Amino acid sequence: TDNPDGIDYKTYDYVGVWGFSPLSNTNWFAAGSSTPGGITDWTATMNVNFDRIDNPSITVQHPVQVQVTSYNNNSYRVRFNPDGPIRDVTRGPILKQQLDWIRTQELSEGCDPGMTFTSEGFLTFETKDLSVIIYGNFKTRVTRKSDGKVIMENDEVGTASSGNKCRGLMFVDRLYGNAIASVNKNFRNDAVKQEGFYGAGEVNCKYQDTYILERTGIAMTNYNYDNLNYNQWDLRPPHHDGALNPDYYIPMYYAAPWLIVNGCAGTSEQYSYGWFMDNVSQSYMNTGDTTWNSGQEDLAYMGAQYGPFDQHFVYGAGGGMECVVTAFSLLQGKEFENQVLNKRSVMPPKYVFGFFQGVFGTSSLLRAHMPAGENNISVEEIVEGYQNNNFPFEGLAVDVDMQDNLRVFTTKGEFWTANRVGTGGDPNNRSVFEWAHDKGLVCQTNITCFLRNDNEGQDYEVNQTLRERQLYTKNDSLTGTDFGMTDDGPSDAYIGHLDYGGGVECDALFPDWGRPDVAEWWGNNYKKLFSIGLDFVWQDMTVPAMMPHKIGDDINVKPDGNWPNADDPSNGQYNWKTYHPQVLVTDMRYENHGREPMVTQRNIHAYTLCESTRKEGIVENADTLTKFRRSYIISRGGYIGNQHFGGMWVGDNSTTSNYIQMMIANNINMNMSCLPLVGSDIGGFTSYDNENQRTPCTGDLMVRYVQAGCLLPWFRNHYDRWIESKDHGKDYQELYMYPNEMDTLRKFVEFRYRWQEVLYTAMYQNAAFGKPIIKAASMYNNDSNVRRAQNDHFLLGGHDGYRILCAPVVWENSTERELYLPVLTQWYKFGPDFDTKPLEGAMNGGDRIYNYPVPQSESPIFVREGAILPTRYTLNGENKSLNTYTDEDPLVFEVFPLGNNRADGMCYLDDGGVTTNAEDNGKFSVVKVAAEQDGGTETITFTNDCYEYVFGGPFYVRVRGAQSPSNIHVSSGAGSQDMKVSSATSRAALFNDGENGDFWVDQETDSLWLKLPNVVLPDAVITIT
Ligand SMILES: *[C@@H]1O[C@@](F)(CO)[C@@H](O)[C@H](O)[C@H]1O
Repeated sequence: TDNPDGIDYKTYDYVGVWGFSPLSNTNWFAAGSSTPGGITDWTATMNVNFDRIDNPSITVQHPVQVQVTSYNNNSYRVRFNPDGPIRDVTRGPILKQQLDWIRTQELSEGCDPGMTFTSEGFLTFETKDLSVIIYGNFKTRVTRKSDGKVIMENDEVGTASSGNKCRGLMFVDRLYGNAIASVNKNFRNDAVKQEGFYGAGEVNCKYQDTYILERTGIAMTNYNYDNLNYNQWDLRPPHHDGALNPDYYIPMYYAAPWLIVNGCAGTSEQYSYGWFMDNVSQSYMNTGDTTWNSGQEDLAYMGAQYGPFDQHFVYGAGGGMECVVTAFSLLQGKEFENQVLNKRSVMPPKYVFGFFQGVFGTSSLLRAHMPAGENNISVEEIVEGYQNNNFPFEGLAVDVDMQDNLRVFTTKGEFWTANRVGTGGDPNNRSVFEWAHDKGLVCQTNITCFLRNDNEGQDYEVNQTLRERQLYTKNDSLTGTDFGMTDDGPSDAYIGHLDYGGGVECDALFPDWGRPDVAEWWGNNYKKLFSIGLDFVWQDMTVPAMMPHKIGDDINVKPDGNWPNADDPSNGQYNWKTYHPQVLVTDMRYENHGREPMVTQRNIHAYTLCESTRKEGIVENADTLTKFRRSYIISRGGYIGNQHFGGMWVGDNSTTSNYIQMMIANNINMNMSCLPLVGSDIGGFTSYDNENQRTPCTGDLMVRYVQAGCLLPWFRNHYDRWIESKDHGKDYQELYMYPNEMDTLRKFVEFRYRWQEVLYTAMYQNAAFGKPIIKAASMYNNDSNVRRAQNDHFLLGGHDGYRILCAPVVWENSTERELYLPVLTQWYKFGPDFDTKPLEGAMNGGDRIYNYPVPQSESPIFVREGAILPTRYTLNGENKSLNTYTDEDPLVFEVFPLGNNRADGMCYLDDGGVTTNAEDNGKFSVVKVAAEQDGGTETITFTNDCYEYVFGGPFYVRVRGAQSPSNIHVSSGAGSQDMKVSSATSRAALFNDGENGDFWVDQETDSLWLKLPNVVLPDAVITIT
C-alpha cells in the first residue's frame, strides 16, 4: 500500500547545490538537548529534542541510535528517522547481517567498547584507537587515544538566548520539506592540519586549466544522470552563460556520498577518516564552499533531499587513507555468507583485464554480409586489423547494433555467419560470439532495461511476458501527473523513450525492480544470450537514462535544449532524463513495504539492476555459459556497494587532454569509494572537433590515452562511429588505424599483458582484503610532497600494492612533465622497452624533477626496489588473448634490485574463470616469494598461503643485476638438487628447449634466469652462491 509512512513529498525536481543550504538555518530543526534511552548490544539510543534554529521554542522529539560497528577498525554509526520508525534496509551496501557478523566476531575476541551513559546523560564509548563523547545536544568529539588529538568534531550554531544547537543532526521541518543534513567542523584552513577531502565517486573538478584529484572546498551532489561529456546543458547553474565545462557541481553516473578526510598529511600525527551518508535520494557533500552561499569555509556537511538519516564514520585500523578504504569495504563485506574468496568484491575472469574494442556503429559480423553504407564496418574487419597487426587483443564490446531493432536480448541475421538467427551450437551458422570464440576472443554486449514497447504488432517475448506477468512500472503517482501514453499500451504502464540520436530510437516499458518475481524474470532473459556464446555483460543507460521529456508532450518528443532553466523552471514537469520523479515505484530499499515516488530512491536504481543481473543472470544461469563459467558486469551506473556485482566504466567521455586528466582522477577516486575495477573509454567516446565531428583522435593524443590507461583496471577503446544510418561520431579510433604510432601503441598493450598477474593479484588483494588496486599518491605515508604530485601520480602492484609508480603525461603534444618520486625508497625507470635491456641506475625517492623528459614513445613508470613481480610471456612469442593463455605460457618471477637486502612478491593463481571453483569451493592458490641477500649468498624462498590450484607448467625466476652464479641449490618437498647452466643461449630457447633445473646468464638484459619445475612452486628454498 502506497506511501505507508504518510510522507508529504515536497520536492520532486533536481535541486542543484546552489539550492541546498543547511547553513541558512531557516525552517531547519537541529539537535537541542536529550536524555538517555538505553543500550542494547552495541547500540545506544538517545531521545533527542530537536529545536527549530530560527525559533527554538518549536521542538520535536526523535530517537537517535548511536552504534559501534567495529571496535578493531574504529568505526561507528549514527542513525534516525524523522518520518517514522527506524528501519533496516533489506538492500544496499550496509546490511545488518554483516554488522551482526562483525560484532559477533569482535565480541568473541573480548572487544569491549564500554558504551555507557554517564550520570549527566552524556554517551561515551571507545574503539581500539579512539574515544568518543557525545554531550546533551549531540555535540560530539572524537579523540585519538595515543596522542589525545581531537580528530573530528561536529558543528554547533548559537541562538539568541536558547543555547547552542548541534548541526551534526539536522532535518527540515516537515511543514516545509523533507531534507536532512549533518555538519562537521572543517579544518581545511588550519595552518597545521591543512585538511583535505577525497573520494566522491566520479566528480570532476577543474583548477585553472587542469583537472585535479582533491575535493576540498567544493559543493557536490550525487544524482545519477545520463551525463554525456560530463557537462550536460540541463545541469547548468542558474543563469549560466557560455560553455559549461565539466566541473565539481555537476552530478555524474555513480552515486558516492563518501569522503575521506586527511589531515596533518606526511607527519607522525596524520589522521584520516571516512564519512558515508548512506542515503539513495539526491545527496550532497560540501567541503567548505562559499559559492552560492552553499556552505562556509570552516564547515563541511553531507545531506540529502529525503530521509532517513544514516551515517557511518570510519577511521580504519592502521595509519593512512588506504586503511580507511579497507575498513569501509569490511562494513560492506560478505564474510557473513562465508565467502571463501569474494569477501569485499567479486573476482572477474582473468579476461576482464584484456584490451577490448567497442564500436557504436558496426552493421554486421562478416564483411560478406555487411550492408553497403558510407563508413560501414564489420566486426570481422576490426578483428582482422588487430590480429593481422599482432595486437594483444581480448575481444569486443558489441553494441545495440547487433540487436533486432533495439529489442534487448535479441540478435539479427547480419550478426551470424550464415546471415540468419539460429539457436546456437551450429558449426555452419555461428553467432558473433561463437565466431569470436574461434578467433580466441571473448565478448561483452550492451544490455539495458528498456524493453521495446512499439513493436508494430510483431512478437517480442521479453516485452510480452513483462506485460502478461504485471512486472512493469505502472503510471501511478500521488500528484495525478500524466506521464503520457501510446497506442501500444498497456493503459497503466509507465512508458518512456530511448534515444541514441540520429533516429536510433524507441518506446519502452521498464521493470519495477522492487516487485517480487522481477529479479528472477530479468536474470532468466540472459539465457537467450549466454546459450549463443555471450561471455560477459556491459550494463548501460542504467539511471534508467530516458530521453528528456516534459509532461503534456508526446512520448517521443523532447523539450527545447534550453529548457528547463532559471527563468523557466521545470516546476514538476521535467523527467530529468529518467523516470518522471513522481512515478510510484515498488520500494527498492525495503522489501514488502509498498510503493514510493522514485524521487526518494533515484540513486539505487542502477545498483538494483546490476544486483539482479549478477545474482539471477550470471550466477543462477551459470550452466548456460559456454566457454567461461565465471562472468562479469561492467556497468555505467550504480551506488556504493556495486563492487559486489562487477566493475564500472565512466560513461561517455570525449577525446581531449582534459578527459585523460579526468580518467586518471576518476580511477583513483572510484578506487577509494570501494569500486576498484573501473576505466574510461580509451581515446574518448564522443566526437571532439567542433568544425567537423568526424575527425578521429590524433595519433599523439591516442598514444597518451593508451599510455595513461594501460595499467588501469579496465582497458577498452570504445567510440561513437559515424555511419550513414547513424550520422554522429568519428570515422575511426582502432589502434591499428594509426600506422605512425602503431609500434608504440602495440608495445604498451604488450607491457600491460606481461603484467596481467600484477593486475589479477591486485584484484585478489581487493576481493579478499579490500585493498584498492589503484592508490592515490597521498596513500603513501610519511611523505609531505605526495599531496602536490597527487593529480597525475598513482601507485599499484606487488606484495603491498605500492611497488609501481605511474606519472603519465596528461597533455597532447608534450614531451616533458614534472616528476615526483616518493621518499625513503629507491626507484627504477621501467616501461615496455625494459623487458629486453638492463635497468638504469637507481633514482632516489623524494627527488623532484622539473621538465623530466618523456618522448611520445615513453611513459613515466617506475618499479620500486624490493619488488618481485609475476610476469607472463607467450611460449611462441606471438601476442595472444589472455583467455587463450595456458600454464605452458611462462610465469616468471622478476626480482628487481633489493631494498635493504630484501625483496618480496605475491601471486594469485586459478583457472582464470573457466569454472567458478575458486569462489565456490576454494580452488585457488596464493604463492609468496622473498629474496634476501646475506653476504655472498642470496636466498629466494617460495611459500604458499594455500595451494589448491595446481599450476601446470614450469616457472622462472629472473634476477635483475645478477650474472654468473658459482652454484645454485634448490630445496623443496620434492627433495633437493643443484641446478646446471643451460645449453640454451636465448630466452625463446630457454622457454622452448631448456630443461627444468637449467639456469641462463642473460648478459643483454643483465639478468639471471632459472627454470624450475611446476612441483617446486608451492614451497622452495633457492640458494645462489
Ligand atoms: C551506452 O550507449 C551506447 F549504446 C551508445 O552511445 C554505448 O556505445 C555507450 O558507450 C553507452 O554509454
